[PDB]
Amino acid sequence: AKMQRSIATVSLSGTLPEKLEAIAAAGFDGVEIFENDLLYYAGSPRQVRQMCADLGIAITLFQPFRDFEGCRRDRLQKNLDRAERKFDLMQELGTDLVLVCSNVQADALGDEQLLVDDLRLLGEHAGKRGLRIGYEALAWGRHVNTYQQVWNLVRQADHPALGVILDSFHTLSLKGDPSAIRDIPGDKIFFVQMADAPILAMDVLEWSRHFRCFPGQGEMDMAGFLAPILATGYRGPLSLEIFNDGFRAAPTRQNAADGLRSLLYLEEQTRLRLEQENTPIEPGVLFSPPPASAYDGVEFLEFAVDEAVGARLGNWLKRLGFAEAGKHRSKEVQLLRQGDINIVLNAEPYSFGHNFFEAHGPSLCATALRVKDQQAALKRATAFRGQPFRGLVGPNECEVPAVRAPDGSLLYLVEQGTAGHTLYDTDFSLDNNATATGGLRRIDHMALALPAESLDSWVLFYKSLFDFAADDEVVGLVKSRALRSQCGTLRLPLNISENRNTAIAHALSSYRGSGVHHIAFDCDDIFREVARAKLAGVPLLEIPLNYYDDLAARFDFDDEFLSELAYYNVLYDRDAQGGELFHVYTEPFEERFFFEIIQRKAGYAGYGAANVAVRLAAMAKA
Amino acid sequence: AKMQRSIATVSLSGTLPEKLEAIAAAGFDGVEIFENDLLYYAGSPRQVRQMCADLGIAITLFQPFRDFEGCRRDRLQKNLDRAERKFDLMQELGTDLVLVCSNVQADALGDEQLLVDDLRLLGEHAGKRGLRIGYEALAWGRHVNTYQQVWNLVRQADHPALGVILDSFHTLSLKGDPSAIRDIPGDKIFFVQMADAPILAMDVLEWSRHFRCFPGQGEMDMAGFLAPILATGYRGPLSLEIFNDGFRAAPTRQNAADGLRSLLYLEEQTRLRLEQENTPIEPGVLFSPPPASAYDGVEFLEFAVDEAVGARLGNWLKRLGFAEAGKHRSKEVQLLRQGDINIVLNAEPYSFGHNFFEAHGPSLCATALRVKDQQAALKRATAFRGQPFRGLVGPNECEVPAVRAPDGSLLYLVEQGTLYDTDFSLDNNATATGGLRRIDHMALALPAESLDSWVLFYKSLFDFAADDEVVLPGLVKSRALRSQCGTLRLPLNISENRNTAIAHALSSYRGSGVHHIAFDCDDIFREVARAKLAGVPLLEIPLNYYDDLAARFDFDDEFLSELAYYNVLYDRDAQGGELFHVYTEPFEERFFFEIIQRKAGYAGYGAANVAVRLAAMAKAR
Ligand SMILES: [Mg+2]
Ligand SMILES: [Mg+2]
Ligand SMILES: [Mg+2]
Ligand SMILES: [Mg+2]
Repeated sequence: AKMQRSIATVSLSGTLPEKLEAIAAAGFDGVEIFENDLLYYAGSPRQVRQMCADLGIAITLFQPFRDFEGCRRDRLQKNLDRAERKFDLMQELGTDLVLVCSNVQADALGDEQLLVDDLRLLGEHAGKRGLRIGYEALAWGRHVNTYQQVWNLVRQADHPALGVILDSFHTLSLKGDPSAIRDIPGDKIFFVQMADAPILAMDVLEWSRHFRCFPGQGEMDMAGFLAPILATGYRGPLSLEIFNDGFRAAPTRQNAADGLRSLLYLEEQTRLRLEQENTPIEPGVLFSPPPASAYDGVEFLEFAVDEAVGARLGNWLKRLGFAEAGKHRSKEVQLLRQGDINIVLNAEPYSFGHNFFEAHGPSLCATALRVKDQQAALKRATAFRGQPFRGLVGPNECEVPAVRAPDGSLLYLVEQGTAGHTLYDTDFSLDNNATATGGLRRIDHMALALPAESLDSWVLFYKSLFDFAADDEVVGLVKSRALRSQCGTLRLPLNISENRNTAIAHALSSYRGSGVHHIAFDCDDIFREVARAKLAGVPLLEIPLNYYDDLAARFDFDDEFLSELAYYNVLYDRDAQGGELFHVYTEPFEERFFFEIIQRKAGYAGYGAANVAVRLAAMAKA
Repeated sequence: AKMQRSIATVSLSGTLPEKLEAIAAAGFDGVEIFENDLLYYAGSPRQVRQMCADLGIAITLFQPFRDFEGCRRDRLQKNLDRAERKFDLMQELGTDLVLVCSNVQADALGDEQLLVDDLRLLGEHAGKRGLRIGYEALAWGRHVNTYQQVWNLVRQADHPALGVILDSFHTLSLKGDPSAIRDIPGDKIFFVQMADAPILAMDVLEWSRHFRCFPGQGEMDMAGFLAPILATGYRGPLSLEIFNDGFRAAPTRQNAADGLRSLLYLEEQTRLRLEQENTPIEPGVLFSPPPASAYDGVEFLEFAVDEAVGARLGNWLKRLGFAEAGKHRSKEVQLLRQGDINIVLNAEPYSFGHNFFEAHGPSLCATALRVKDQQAALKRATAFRGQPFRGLVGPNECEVPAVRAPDGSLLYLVEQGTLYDTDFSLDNNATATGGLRRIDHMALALPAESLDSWVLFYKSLFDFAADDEVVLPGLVKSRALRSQCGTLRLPLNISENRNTAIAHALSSYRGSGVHHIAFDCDDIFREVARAKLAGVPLLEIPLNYYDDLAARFDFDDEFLSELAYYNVLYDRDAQGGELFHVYTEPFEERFFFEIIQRKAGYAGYGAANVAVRLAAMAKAR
């Protein structure tokens, strides 16, 4: 049996009924009622209980209860009166567990034995009424700020109605070691809150307030936190606590769906962690979906265009060395080919592509991925509740299965590969006299520009459905995020698109939304490709002289070599282990995506992010 | 009764069932089914019909149908077969109207009589099936891009199953005159789509694709477009068409609620426009909520703090001239006063204020408004489906009614009369040490994706008006709202998203909330002198700012050297009106304060000085 999956209402926006319906619709079993949400709900606490019963979700926790233990003695009775009022509220809600977070007042008492007495006294009051106290350490607690101190006090208090509540952010934000959790009896842990976050050198209170996200969307080791918990035997609720609102307008349903998806992904990654530490868990507890299929890069890119822009984009691609490999037999679809790169120009009207073109302009409407096990990829995407389309169904006009990406675009699952004959020999009339005119060989990486508010959802989408991994770089902007398939054949850097309201505020007139940021092709000889591309009319960028003067003062290489780089407008980067990067950029194709040609030498593995400022300055002069 | 209120599914994000449920829950009567939404919906068209029947909403339109009239002749039959396939779909959906938008193909023919014949033939095919064709001009149509051309072709075709569809964006983006709609027979208009937008000097196709918003959230004259429509007698569906988007966000149910709210507000403004043009409408058609109460500025500001931060904030306000007017009788709440400015520092734990402090830090958790008619404000806010709280109910710990702001902060509706004579223990001896006389304006820093919702919130519930400023630089247009008589003024800024603080290496990210609070005075030079001696951290402005003012404006005196010596910032309108204002440093990395002097009727905010303020604040770090 799976654990009771819950989520705190503070993790969503909207009215309390809207949150509860979204939580149930996403497949959660339980919900933490955040007290402030009750305060704004016009109905009664018992009406909340009725809503949860009607929706089939349990109220697994009421929270929070602040600053109890160690407050001044002449207010102790007043704090107990407040506890009794919360007890009254919980019995109308139909829940039996309340979270008590450690005291934050500056004048709070810190004597260990006094805290033991206060916590046991609260446990006695809760136990008398048939309720339970879960004690949580805030990372900024005045006297108690770690789970170790919580267990120390809970153990000494020794009351069955008083237990430990664990919060992954409060422990991992202080770089706490979760290993000692295994020494806590499983039945003394009452509740587990999972919360991920980026690692920031920030005040932990503000860090917790604004940057909590779902497991897998940050850079904390979630599985390494849950693994010691499950080793204790604990099988209680597994929950999520993010602090959103009241700013501003967070999609309730998609946030709830992402939350459940993140718990499914957390369970699998936690299960794998236990298997690798030779302490596996009994089957049937942790989500165990099909492993992701292996990948062999991109099968083809599908662009949504009309006949005018599609011909213009096709011209760009022959100047970049692509051959016209042939036209679709019945549709207005052109195939272009170079090396292992296949690009499909879809100009067929009244179709999935045509809608995408009208909705976004010239854009990438689909990507076919080379997968070794097509059915494994499809079943895993379905297990993580992506939307599949069997072939020739809905927007999927291919015969292989497709997975819907968070926007409208599709991901085709193409299994190699026949030989007589492929996917192209069947639907296209291939000109067996094409041959490309350049030496671009494969798609090395492809960057997306995404809205800031949707990027974490895309990150979780690729991490869970396709088992991608983080691939970030620290270099103004220091950090640029990217994802990567396990074996590196697929690489997906992710940039932040400009909002519409800033395009209005700065009175622009050139605003294109989100979509492909750029597509990068590799080659053997950067100079041979630049020469052919520049002469064929590709609008490659002009790099100022001061850039190459700077390379002279820093790298110290052959003088005859650097003057060639300056003449060929080639940009340069070098790692610490002698690997080198040679890459050039084109201007944006009609104010959207641009192209990149790279040469990787002696194991260079980065993206040349050090040259982004130089690229932006070059594109600026237009 | 009311017209049939609809919204196109393309205006929302989510699955088709989620969209339809949100549309029904928001109170719409109908929905336009965008065909692409059907393509991604795993169920059948009749299941869509069943969902809408279960939810109590009608399918008022199917759309779109592209590039029919004037295409080359060997695709006419193929285009009719495509129309017949759509006819099959609409009958399974249970709708009888399809939108046909004007041709955009480059090789489309524009011969007038041939277009009439094509549209007449399509109308005959629709008429045979008992269905209707609604012809819409796209602003970028190859041959037909105006409603005038549409009506000309529809009139000549002269078929009862072929009518006109009007789209406010397609007309107003071309600056078209909507009055000639009054001459169109009401029964020949089949559908009306309302869409607002900012006026931007850009390609209309991309302008329509990315910047459509709900009526009142943009800059177009929505009521001036609907008024001629209703003059024809048209009482058909009134709908919304904005284009969202693909790339996530957009809360489906809040967007649907905002959409309905925008139609209600549009109906009231259109009613008033027709009443002002001596062409009133029969009662019961257009939304008629209580008119907004008149305002008399801010009664008090309520800040959410703890005792440590609250004392430091009290010190800031004391140095700015505020007197400690007294403490609450039972709670940890301090009252501070200067002129007609009341500031409440709420440090009471285990309360609405305490929850707000833990969620946001030091922040403004509520604003009390001076309203002449308290019940009129409350009934209007409820009529536009805001969330009211009676006193001592929920988060409202005052005894006057409160309206919930989108972020959870409260707006108290205070009728003039004693408010602090009941819960505070007033120090009769207070007396301020300023100076400052009233709150002139309050800027909010809001998320980019939530600002349009806030604009509609204040425009509709409280009848605020647009009050924007256009400067010349980066920043060009600064958004602001304003009460009808100007006693309440609300500039709106865009706060930084958290993922940009992540993308850099930031360590102080503080999010949304109050941007700054501005107090006015008589004598800017006196206040600056008084404030500097009391310790207010006023900004020092570099000389190059005043060298620039020398080249921009001509000065009497002596005078510009005096502005520089007191670090006063300056602006001048075209009517001799002048602004004198200074800024403090931010209070603990959030809001800052502003002292202003308005002289010859200056009405702006001094937006020309934003770059100078930001540069000065950055140097101070
Ligand atoms: Mg917690
Ligand atoms: Mg790149
Ligand atoms: Mg339209
Ligand atoms: Mg101001």
